[PDB]
Amino acid sequence: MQKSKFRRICVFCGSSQGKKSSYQDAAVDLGNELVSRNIDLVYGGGSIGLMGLVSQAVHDGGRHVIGIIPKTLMVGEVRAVADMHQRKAEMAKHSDAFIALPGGYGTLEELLEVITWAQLGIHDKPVGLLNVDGYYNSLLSFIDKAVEEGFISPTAREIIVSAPTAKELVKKLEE
Amino acid sequence: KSKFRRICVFCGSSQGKKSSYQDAAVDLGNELVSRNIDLVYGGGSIGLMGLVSQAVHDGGRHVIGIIPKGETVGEVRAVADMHQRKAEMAKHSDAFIALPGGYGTLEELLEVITWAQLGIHDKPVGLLNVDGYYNSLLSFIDKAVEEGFISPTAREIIVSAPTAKELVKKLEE
Ligand SMILES: [Mg+2]
Repeated sequence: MQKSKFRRICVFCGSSQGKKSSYQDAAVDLGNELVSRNIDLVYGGGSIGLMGLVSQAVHDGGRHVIGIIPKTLMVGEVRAVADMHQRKAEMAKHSDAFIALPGGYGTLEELLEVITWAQLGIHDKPVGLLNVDGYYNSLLSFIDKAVEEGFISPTAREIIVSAPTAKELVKKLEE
Repeated sequence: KSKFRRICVFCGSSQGKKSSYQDAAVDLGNELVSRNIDLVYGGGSIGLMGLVSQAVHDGGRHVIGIIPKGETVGEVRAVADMHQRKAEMAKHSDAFIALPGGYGTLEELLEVITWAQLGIHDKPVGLLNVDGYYNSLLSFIDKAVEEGFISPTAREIIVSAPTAKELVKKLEE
């Protein structure tokens, strides 16, 4: 009955699978959730870890997947671009919102960049965390500390949309 | 003598609510000066960024502020966008320190960490963890390690200490 306001969502996520099967479930559920909403996927190009799970899910479901990789390291369209900065820029340019699954330093750096850009008014695209089994709880508490100490405004804290499942998170992103 | 010619300091463009964070910014500024280290920073004169760069300049060391596109002390470098800015800050620096800050400080810190993890540089990366300000962030990285997303080896990229003196001491390594 309602049309999603997103054509494409950019998903940042671990190149590792993680220790808990809940992580892998969440990556598949996110893929299936995008498919159910007629949203295509933009991602950083893995076939391994959670990156491989969300992309394969979206592909299997019949939607299009765009993976964007630096031209050095070599389902769906593969785009190889000059460098890591051009990769992030292209991922951002072609997406209408951003979702982070659990992941390591790389996922976190990508997520913090798009949040900062929203804070600076560079873009207005929704940014959400798929907070499976409280993976991001200490990150969220760190942001609370930053709000309490006056380094982040209560409004800028609200840039991060968070939910424990894909269905809930995508609902919150539509707004 | 320091092994570092320049340290890049990431820090809040806000001054924060606690006097301890502002005194840490000054103390770090004075630490760099005392060890003959020059400063690279994100530019401007506001927040902790203003406090560290003023202390370094006033102490007679060189300051380079790298900005995209208040006033910047020392040498000002204006670059095309925020990607070039972070690239330039990393290229021209020998170690990195994050004071307390918000999203911008975190964004910059995490990219430096990722680049070290990817083998792009091996410059020391330090957190000036004033009054446990970064405790929750460190708990998150530990969770990431426990759940298999960051190796115990890559967790060691992050050096932490509660004061400027102790931190620069650990970075010298
Ligand atoms: Mg090293």
